[PDB]
Amino acid sequence: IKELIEKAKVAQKKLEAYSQEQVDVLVKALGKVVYDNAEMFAKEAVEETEMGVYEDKVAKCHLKSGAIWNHIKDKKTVGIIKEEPERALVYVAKPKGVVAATTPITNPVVTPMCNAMAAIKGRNTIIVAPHPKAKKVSAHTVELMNAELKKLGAPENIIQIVEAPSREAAKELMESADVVIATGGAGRVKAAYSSGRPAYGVGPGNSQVIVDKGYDYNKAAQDIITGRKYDNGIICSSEQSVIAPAEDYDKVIAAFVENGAFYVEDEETVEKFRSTLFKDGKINSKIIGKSVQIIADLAGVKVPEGTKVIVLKGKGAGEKDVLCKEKMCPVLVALKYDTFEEAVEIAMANYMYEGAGHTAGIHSDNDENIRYAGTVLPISRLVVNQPATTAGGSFNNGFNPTTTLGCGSWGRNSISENLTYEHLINVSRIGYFNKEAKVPSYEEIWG
Amino acid sequence: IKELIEKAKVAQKKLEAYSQEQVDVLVKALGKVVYDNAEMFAKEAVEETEMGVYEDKVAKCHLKSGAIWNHIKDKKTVGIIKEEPERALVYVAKPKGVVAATTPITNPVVTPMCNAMAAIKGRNTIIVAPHPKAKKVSAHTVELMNAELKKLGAPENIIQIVEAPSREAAKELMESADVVIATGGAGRVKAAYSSGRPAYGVGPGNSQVIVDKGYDYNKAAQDIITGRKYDNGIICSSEQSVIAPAEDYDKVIAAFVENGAFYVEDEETVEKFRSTLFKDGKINSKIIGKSVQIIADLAGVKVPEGTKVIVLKGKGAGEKDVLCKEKMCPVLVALKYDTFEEAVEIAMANYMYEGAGHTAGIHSDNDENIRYAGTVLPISRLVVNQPATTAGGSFNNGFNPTTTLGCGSWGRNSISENLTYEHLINVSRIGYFNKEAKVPSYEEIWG
Repeated sequence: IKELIEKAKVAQKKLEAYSQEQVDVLVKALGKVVYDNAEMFAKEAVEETEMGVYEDKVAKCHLKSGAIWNHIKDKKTVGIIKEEPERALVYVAKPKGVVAATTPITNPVVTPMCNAMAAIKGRNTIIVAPHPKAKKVSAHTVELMNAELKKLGAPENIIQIVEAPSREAAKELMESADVVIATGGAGRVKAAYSSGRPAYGVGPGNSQVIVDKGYDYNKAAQDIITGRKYDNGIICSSEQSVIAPAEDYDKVIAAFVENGAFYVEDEETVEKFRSTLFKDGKINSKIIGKSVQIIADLAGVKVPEGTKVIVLKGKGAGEKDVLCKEKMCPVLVALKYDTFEEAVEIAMANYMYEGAGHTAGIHSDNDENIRYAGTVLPISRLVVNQPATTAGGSFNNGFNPTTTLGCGSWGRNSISENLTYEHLINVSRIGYFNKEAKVPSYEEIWG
Repeated sequence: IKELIEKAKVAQKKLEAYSQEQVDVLVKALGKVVYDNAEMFAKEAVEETEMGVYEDKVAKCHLKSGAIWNHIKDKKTVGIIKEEPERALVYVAKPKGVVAATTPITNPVVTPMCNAMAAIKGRNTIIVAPHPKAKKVSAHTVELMNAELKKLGAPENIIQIVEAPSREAAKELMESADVVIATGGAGRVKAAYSSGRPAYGVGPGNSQVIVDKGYDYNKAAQDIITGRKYDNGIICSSEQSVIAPAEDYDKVIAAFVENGAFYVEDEETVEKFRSTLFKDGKINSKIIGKSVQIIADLAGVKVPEGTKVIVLKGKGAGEKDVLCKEKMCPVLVALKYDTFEEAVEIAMANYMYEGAGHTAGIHSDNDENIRYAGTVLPISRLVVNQPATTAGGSFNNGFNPTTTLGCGSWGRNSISENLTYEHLINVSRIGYFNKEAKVPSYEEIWG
């Protein structure tokens, strides 16, 4: 670990002499090699991690690589980046140093790519600590990235990976680095914020979805199903619930069935799924990232072939049903509401159960209802009229492309936004003297 | 501690219902009570902490309270605060929760005021843990602030203070709160970033000052002396060195003497001061925040009455002289340089010795030299043509008013900027669907 840190600081000092253009050449090639090898990385990730969908991981590598590069290709991250004469200020971008990045099992390819691109964009180095059950495919990602960096003449060891990620080695890695990124479970995030260094983490996901009255239920069903079933639902922003109005409940369910959902209303059968997804109040690890049919066979319930998601009628909001917790599988819980205010209250109770601070989804044409939900819900991202999995960035919304979605103070994170290059640089200020400025008097200040 | 945390959360939920106007009425009164009681607070702080200057602390309470309120009086921090239709984004400001603030001995009055104003501005509550040698005057500041809050009908216990700050109690306080502010020694800051919660801290100061060739050495001397002597030099941004050109060295020294400096060139006499300021490689606590005459008497060197600062010819740059470390007393170390590039290298070596990430000063008419020093020096603030103590805010510069000056990754802090209301709020995003947006093709992205 001490060797990795020193090799990283030697590389960071050489990388600090790079201009904006030389840094941008490295960052682009990092994302392009993930785009060009999307099919291989996806096949390896599905086999090693034993979760997800091959076709969705290919689209994940194609999307995440292009979306992140297209967003940061023109951003100024080296030296003087911004002038503000109205405040007599000049902004200077400076690297933070060595980045310690712990990557998850759900996104073992794009997360090392995303963190490395954002770190090197600001002239930083990075040491990747992969998830144990995904260390092979994450190392292969780092390998091919370093192969492209070598052909461009980059300083050696700007990206390194821990082949033997011992628990004490990760603790020492986060304490020795200058800034920490923790993308994974809450235990990994809490360790990042206990290392004595500035850290960036994530929180547990549990995307609550409200379908407002009068909205196109067919379009809402297509978006929710696309997000819930994506990569077998292991994305932290994936749809977890369907909070539908009681007066149009059967209409909303009919739209879900029309678009490939299997709806279950009987008390039993629903219990057959509930007892299979959750054992002792915690998610069953054997169904994490598994297909609909695997969950169906384990539950002992016949589910038609071609089904995309399973919708379960919930007993109640919050702790009245364990199905209201996060489900890393293509299963949704359905709940009824009378008023839109009660719909927000339902989503609020599920966030207090689990997932507060992350992402919500809403499908509505009432801008007053959309603004009211975003005002009171403890969330960092409200996704409107689109799949909730676009919270990490799409070419059709304004969220910054990323793989590390910070969840604010609710999720015990430093930021309540998507992780970008900007959180890995120190922005300094040159403050000139504004002799023309006037000092306000007592009346001007306290009047 | 558990009782304090729970009472703070109950108050925070009540304060969360406040509109922008109701919060602003509370924030303004918190600063006004420090302004209106400046003379009393300053007298108590000097007597209890046994450091600083009475008249300088009076001016500190007048400036800090008015400048902080004047900066945040019209800032939107509640609910929807910003529209950005070009990205189809709506920004929502939400509180972080309970703030745990540890306040220093150097600024025992303005720091509880500054942190409380920034926290309540964003509908947060705050628990103050004062420095043991300043707990009485810090508690009196909280008392009078709470007295003004009671008259305005504010919810009870939005500001609390620990009267018995145990070491384990301070640890539990930071771990239990939602966000931590640590303004003090590096030991307090390291504990803040070791609590498992998002933390905001400071780093050790050591403001290096470059006097550029051809500048008005008289004005440069007046500004540097003003900053070095303010509050007997306990401000973390106070001038620490005089990096002067060798070709005009005697001219610069004469300008300092003309404006009240006592310059010492005799190595034996410099050693009498050096052996008094530093004992075993560390600063002598008995001279921290003490006057020139107290330091002179302890050093056994006659210094004329009316002397404002002491200037000592240093043995060399960096570790070649302990006088290049942080000196919390009205004493400056003087160093020569040939080229401006060498002057920056000298300041660089002093920052690697101590103080990297904080503040620098420069007095120059050459904008290229100003921009070069800000581009390479490991600093968060470059103060140009004004006393370096204006780094924490001034009506003639663009630095945000504060008492907590973050030092970035160098000082092991989360931000390289002054602490404001904005670092204590979660900024969420409502992301609408931009159906009219175009998806770039492979050529558009990687071309």
